[PDB]
Amino acid sequence: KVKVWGSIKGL
Amino acid sequence: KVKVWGSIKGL
Amino acid sequence: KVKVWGSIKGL
Amino acid sequence: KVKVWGSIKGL
Amino acid sequence: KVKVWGSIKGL
Amino acid sequence: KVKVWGSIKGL
Amino acid sequence: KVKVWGSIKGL
Amino acid sequence: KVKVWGSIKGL
Repeated sequence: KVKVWGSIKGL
Repeated sequence: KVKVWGSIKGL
Repeated sequence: KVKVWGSIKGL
Repeated sequence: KVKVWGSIKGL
Repeated sequence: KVKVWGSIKGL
Repeated sequence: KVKVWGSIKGL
Repeated sequence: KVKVWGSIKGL
Repeated sequence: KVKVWGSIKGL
């Protein structure tokens, strides 16, 4: 399992 | 703010 | 599947 | 207010 | 695909 | 009223 | 691509 | 910033 998390820079 | 989440399919 | 959700800051 | 939603293609 | 929808505040 | 819509390139 | 369109309210 | 982490299933 490869998880992804975050927020898009500049938005 | 634009959040991003989940998992990479196939991994 | 990597979902995305939010709003554009400043708009 | 500008909504952002969806998923990252390929993930 | 990451969609965007709204209006510019104040305008 | 000033609408904003579309999709973020590369996503 | 994120498009923007309308008119400034009150003007 | 959108972080990615985990391990590949089956390996």
